[PDB]
Amino acid sequence: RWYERRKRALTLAALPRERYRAIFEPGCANGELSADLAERCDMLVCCDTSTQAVELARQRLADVPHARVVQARLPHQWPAGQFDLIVFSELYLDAADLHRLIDCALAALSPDGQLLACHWRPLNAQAVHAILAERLSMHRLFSHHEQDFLLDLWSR
Repeated sequence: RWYERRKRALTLAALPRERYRAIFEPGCANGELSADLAERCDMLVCCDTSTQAVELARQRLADVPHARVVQARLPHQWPAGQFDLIVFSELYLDAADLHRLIDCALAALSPDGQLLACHWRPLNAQAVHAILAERLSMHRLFSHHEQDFLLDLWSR
């Protein structure tokens, strides 16, 4: 598990700011990252379609009273809120779907919001990050692309 452990150590260290008001992830499946983000913000929220991931996140995130877990039928159906950090980690299914997430991301970002993107690579992870690069029109502050995974931070 060394590799997975390093990808997380690297992900959390990639963040410029020590703490964040509101963090949000369009996914609850990445359970240990969520744990670790929790200790870096005043408010964590994760939203997922799958009811299994939601139920799990609900447990993993019990002794963490400032986290909140939401379920939605559609991936472009986000909760209310304005977030200064949005995190993208689980490879959706083609360019249009991804554009819609970025759209929701753009609406919800605080005037100084950052966006963190991190994917293993088995549309692939390389196109995911290229599409991000091209659509967000934000400064790329951090960037590490290796054979196993890609990692990027955008800011304003």
